[PDB]
Amino acid sequence: YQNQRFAMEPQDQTAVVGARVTLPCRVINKQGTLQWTKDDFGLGTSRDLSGFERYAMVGSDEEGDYSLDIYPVMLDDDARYQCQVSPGPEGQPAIRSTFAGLTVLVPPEAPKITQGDVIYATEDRKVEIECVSVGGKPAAEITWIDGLGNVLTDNIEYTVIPLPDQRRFTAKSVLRLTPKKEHHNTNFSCQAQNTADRTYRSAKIRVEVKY
Amino acid sequence: QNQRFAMEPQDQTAVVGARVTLPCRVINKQGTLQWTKDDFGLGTSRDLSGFERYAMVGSDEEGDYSLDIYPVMLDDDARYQCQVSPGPEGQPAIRSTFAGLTVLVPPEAPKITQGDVIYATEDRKVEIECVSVGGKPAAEITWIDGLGNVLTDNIEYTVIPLPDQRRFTAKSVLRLTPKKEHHNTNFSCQAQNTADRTYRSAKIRVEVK
Ligand code: NA
Ligand code: NA
Repeated sequence: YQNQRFAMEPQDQTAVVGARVTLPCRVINKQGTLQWTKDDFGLGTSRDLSGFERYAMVGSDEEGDYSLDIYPVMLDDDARYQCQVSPGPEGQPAIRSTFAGLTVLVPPEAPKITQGDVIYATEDRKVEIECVSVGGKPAAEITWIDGLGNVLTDNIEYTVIPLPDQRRFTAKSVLRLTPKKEHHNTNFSCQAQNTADRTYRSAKIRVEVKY
Repeated sequence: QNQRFAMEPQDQTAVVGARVTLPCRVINKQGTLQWTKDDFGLGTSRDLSGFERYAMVGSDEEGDYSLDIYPVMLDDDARYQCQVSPGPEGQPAIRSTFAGLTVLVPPEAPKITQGDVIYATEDRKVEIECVSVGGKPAAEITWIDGLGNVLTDNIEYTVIPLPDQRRFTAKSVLRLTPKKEHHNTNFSCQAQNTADRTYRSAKIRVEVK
């Protein structure tokens, strides 16, 4: 009845690198010691959380509020969190909150076309144009457009390559082009965007054609 | 220079009421040390308030923060890890290997369900049941005749989990065909689990008609 219990428990959240994120935890009739774990690692029991320079427990003691405040968010924060309270002095039972997953989003590097600024093609001599978006979490989507902003979906092969950290991804989109004679000095552009991006980013290449 | 372990805790087995100590020693300790029990943080002060039977023993000088438990209870059966947080200069955290503590529980005294005596009739098939309640693990049960011979035939040994899904009740049934010779003879069961210091016995006398 009077045993310590949660008024609020953390829920899954998603946040971009550099952002602030606060995982809620509030206790009614708090009796034991409160602590957050991160992937089952105890973060510590004092509000300043020494050892973790970007973490602190904020809120007032009177309200039982020990929310885990993270700023700035970094990729290393992508993990499972839990709010815990140890048993009370009279044996009031320990309590453990719902686990809360923090998903951290990472904007990719600027998209780049491997072939550079200009490609010198020959009519009917098939050629590859590769757009690359390095290190996004999640992988960036890539759209191709022609000289007039018409989206292409033909002759395009999109692939994803995980980075060694197994969290970030490099996205690649290959446009296989059969250079028509009219294609001379036309442009092709790729547009890359992941869910961390505020809008898409673009790269462009000019195509020259002989014959 | 990284903080690292000099000693990590290993799996141990202990009987309820015993003292058990899980080693953890740190070299170049920079961060704060803490134990977890089934991923619950036990606290970062040596007296571990909130856990009346736990404390971290050893000297700071030796980097020793072994988890001391006394008296051991069934609730201690769990997986433990020794953790040290990042240091002031960014020395990375360390986590020990996990150590499982297996707690053993002696069963209650064995009992024969038919009790003190069986008044039987010749060739009228009868069953004698020995029961050992509440052992972790389940007690093994051996049947012996009046001469002290282990009976290995006509025996059904079963194990039933208890409500807490940790302790077990062991039962062993001996199928007997009453014979004139079996008059006023004795049957004993001997029950023992790994927690027991020795076996415990119950005895039944059988009369034939
Ligand atoms: Na901190
Ligand atoms: Na304690």
